[PDB]
Amino acid sequence: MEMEKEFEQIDKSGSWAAIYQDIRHEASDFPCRVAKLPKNKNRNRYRDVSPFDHSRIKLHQEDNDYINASLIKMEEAQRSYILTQGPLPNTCGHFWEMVWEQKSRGVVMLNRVMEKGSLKCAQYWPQKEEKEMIFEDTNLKLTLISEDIKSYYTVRQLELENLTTQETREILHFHYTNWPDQTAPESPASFLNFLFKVRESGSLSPEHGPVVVHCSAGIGRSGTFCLADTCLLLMDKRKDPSSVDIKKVLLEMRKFRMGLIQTADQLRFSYLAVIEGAKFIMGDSSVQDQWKELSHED
Ligand SMILES: [Mg+2]
Repeated sequence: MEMEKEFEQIDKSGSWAAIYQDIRHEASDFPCRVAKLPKNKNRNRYRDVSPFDHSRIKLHQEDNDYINASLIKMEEAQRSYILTQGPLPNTCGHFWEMVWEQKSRGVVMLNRVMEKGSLKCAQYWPQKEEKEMIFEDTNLKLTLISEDIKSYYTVRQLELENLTTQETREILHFHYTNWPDQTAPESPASFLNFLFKVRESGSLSPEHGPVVVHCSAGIGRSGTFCLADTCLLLMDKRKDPSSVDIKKVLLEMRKFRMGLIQTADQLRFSYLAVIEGAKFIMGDSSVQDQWKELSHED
């Protein structure tokens, strides 16, 4: 409600760049001494994007415990996410180890492997059923079980086997294929249709570990997805949208991972997605079918 009024005022004032910037000036600053250790240089995709020491995910095999990943633990919303960079050729083992050790059930991928003529993420999951991936270092096996390709996202069913214990888990892979970096999605509708497929799958249930979310750096598009979901869940818990302050939620998220939400436009989009998603949250069940038609999944 008041979230809507604020939105109209920022737009009628053009002050999104200012609003976004003072968010950056206010954002938490914590050390990342582990990420900056020389032995970990080749484990970071971007020199300037590192996990805080206090919230980083530790790998459990006791050689080197480092992976570029953060646990976003939203206390009030009672949802946790793991935000991580797109795996590098040499960290795909670590990535699936993290998935196993943290008991995650879903992976949300918000980037493509090639973006703007460069490799922004490694090909970390198998593309054909008959060629499984085995990660020798971490003792994990990854089979592609099935794949549902929609117009602007793809959902995949993967089998992850701990080759040590021979225990196997189903991992759901949710892959937004439509979303270039630094831009907002085309409409909130396709974005929300995707967020709500993730929600409906149970991958966000507290019975499982934290969902793993990544783009290339794991802050821009990944932060957009996480902020929208948490704001929606918050106003759902109170059934009082009036009381959700998106900026204060973003700044709480930024206590756990630097740089979440990378442009002013992504901030403005987050407002749009939450305002629109709240129509559903507050009892208009049929707006979800209405998002599905404007998404044009073919
Ligand atoms: Mg891009």
